[PDB]
Order: sequence, then C-alpha cells, then structure tokens
Amino acid sequence: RRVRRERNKLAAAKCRNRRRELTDRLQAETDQLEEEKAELESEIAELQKEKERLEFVLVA
Amino acid sequence: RRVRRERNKLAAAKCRNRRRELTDRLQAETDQLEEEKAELESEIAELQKEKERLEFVLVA
Amino acid sequence: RRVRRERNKLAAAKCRNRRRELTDRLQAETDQLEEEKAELESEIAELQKEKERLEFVLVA
Amino acid sequence: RRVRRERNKLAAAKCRNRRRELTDRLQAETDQLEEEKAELESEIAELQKEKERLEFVLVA
Ligand SMILES: [Cl-]
Ligand SMILES: [Cl-]
Ligand SMILES: [Cl-]
Ligand SMILES: [Cl-]
Ligand SMILES: [Cl-]
Ligand SMILES: [Cl-]
Ligand SMILES: [Cl-]
Ligand SMILES: [Cl-]
Ligand SMILES: [Cl-]
Ligand SMILES: [Cl-]
Ligand SMILES: [Cl-]
Ligand SMILES: [Cl-]
Repeated sequence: RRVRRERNKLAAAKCRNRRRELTDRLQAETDQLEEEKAELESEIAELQKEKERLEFVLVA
Repeated sequence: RRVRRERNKLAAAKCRNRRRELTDRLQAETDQLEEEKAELESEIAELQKEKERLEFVLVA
Repeated sequence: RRVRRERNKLAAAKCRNRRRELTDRLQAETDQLEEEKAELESEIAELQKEKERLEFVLVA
Repeated sequence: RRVRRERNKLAAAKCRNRRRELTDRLQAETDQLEEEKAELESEIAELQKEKERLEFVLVA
C-alpha cells in the first residue's frame, strides 16, 4: 500500500520536473526567436533604405 | 481503491501528454533556429565577399 | 605659328585622355553600384521570407 | 587667325566642362560606395554577433 503511493509520487515528480525543464527551454528558444524577429525587421528596413539611396544615386 | 488508481492514471496521462506537446514544440523551434543558423552563415559569407569586391573597386 | 598649333594639340590630347580615364572609372563604379543593387534586392527578399517563416513558427 | 583661336578656346572649354562633370559624378558615386562599405561592415559584425548568440542558445 505505502510503497505503491510512494512510487507513484516519484513518477509524478519525474514527469513534473521534466515538464518544467521543457517549459524553461521552450521559453528560452522562444525569446531567442523574438530577438531574431526584431533584428530581421530592422535589417529589412535598413537595406530597403540603402537601396532607395543607391537608386537615387544611380538615377541622378 | 479503484477510483484512486484511475485518478492517478489520468494524472499521469495528463502530464505525459503535456510533456509530449512541449517536446514537439521545442523540436519545431529548434529546427527553425537551425535554419536561422545556416541562413546567417550564408549571408555573412556573401556580405564579406561583396565587401572584398567593393574594396577592390575602391582601391583600383 | 607651328609651335602654337602643336602645343594646342597636346593640350587637347591631355584633356581628351583625362576625360576618357574618368569615363572608364565612372563606368566601373557604376557597374559595381548595379551589382550592389541586385544583391540588396535579393537580400531584402530573402530576409522578408525568413521573417514570414519565423512568424509562422512564432504563431503556431 | 582670330576665328581659329576662338574655336580652339571653345573646344578647350568643352572638354574642360565635360571633364569637371565626370569628376563630380565620380566623386558622388565614390562617396556612395564608401557609405556601402561602412554599412556592409556594420551588418557583417551584427550578423556574426547574432550567430554567436544563436549558437549559445543552441548549445545550452
Ligand atoms: Cl502537478
Ligand atoms: Cl527532456
Ligand atoms: Cl508548475
Ligand atoms: Cl511514462
Ligand atoms: Cl503547456
Ligand atoms: Cl514517449
Ligand atoms: Cl575630341
Ligand atoms: Cl583625373
Ligand atoms: Cl572618344
Ligand atoms: Cl585647363
Ligand atoms: Cl559625359
Ligand atoms: Cl579645374
């Protein structure tokens, strides 16, 4: 009786901890992806500007 | 007796499924990050080349 | 009489050659700028795509 | 006599002005190329950094 309860408690703690670990890692990679989003946006804007200027120079 | 076992089985199935879901999502975001790695590498190489040529033109 | 004509011919040849040189250099730098145009265009398209995918991954 | 001198003066003024024009345009395109140099340098540095961080996230 007691041993069954104990074993089950340890199984629950195992899955719980593995789940918290995956949660944390997923938060980390999600943050990194957000950073990549911002950076990509900035770079796109900057290259589009540089292209505009480049074309003003090519036209004139 | 029986109801306790059943309830515990449902708890285990819950944590199990949530864990599999986090596993899958984490695999997805990891793959995306790998893609970003490759792409960043390529872009770095290409810009360094374009710079080299740009500097040959500026020197000559 | 003769020396004046000769001197003037050499002046004309000087300005002519300097002008041809500037013409050639300007063609070179213009070609390089065109290359930069194409490259910038490609890079803009590629980064916009990578952003689209990144956002599909962030949304799902 | 006089007309020959005048005509030659106009030829010299023509080549002179065309030469000054090519000089100015070449300065413009050279400045633009310098801007492109700086920008390319910055972008290379930034992408290399973003790659470093991306790889720290992938390693941990
Ligand atoms: Cl729990
Ligand atoms: Cl795990
Ligand atoms: Cl929790
Ligand atoms: Cl299990
Ligand atoms: Cl979840
Ligand atoms: Cl499994
Ligand atoms: Cl001529
Ligand atoms: Cl010159
Ligand atoms: Cl000619
Ligand atoms: Cl002169
Ligand atoms: Cl011209
Ligand atoms: Cl002058």
